[PDB]
Amino acid sequence: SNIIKQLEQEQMKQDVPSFRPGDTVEVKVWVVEGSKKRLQAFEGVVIAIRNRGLHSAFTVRKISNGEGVERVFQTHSPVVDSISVKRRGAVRKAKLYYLRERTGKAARIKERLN
RNA sequence: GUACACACCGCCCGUCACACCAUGGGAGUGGGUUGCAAAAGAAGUAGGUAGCUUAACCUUCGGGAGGGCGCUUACCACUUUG
Ligand SMILES: [K+]
Ligand SMILES: [K+]
Ligand SMILES: [K+]
Ligand SMILES: [K+]
Ligand SMILES: [Mg+2]
Ligand SMILES: [Mg+2]
Ligand SMILES: [Mg+2]
Ligand SMILES: [Mg+2]
Repeated sequence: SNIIKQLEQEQMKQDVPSFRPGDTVEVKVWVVEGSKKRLQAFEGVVIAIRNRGLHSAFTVRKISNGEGVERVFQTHSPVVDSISVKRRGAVRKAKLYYLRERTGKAARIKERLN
């Protein structure tokens, strides 16, 4: 497994911040429109994390312009320019799929004080 | 006696056929308004308060009081369902 380990290690990002399910994060991703390249933000609740080395991913949910949207980011992709935690959430579960059935007041997540 | 008056060779009724018009019913179906039973909860105001932060007052100079932010509850507009 050392050959593939070396291949994966040379590609991993070194500056991924720590975040947990239930946190609010802002993800800045590259967008190409013609010749221009710019950063677009996507901010929402982390509802799932897949810890898998170079194949790590995380899922962010938001309500956007009257519509719920989920994005599954590949953590080490160069498309993802940056990740930052905006608010720390207090949940028990690793996977918050129950939030898909909730809106407004029913979907609130308590802040994690630490 | 009369409903006749170009005066019984008068007057006149209804179905049927034709034309037009408005209207009742009608499998139902589309709008408007509205009742009831719920869902919902922006902003504001009021109550509470883990957490964060404080120009005037009081300090035994460490702080205290009080305030603010944030969070939370109540009321409620949009909106949704039957
Ligand atoms: K007479
Ligand atoms: K006739
Ligand atoms: K008719
Ligand atoms: K307050
Ligand atoms: Mg005759
Ligand atoms: Mg009719
Ligand atoms: Mg209510
Ligand atoms: Mg409110």
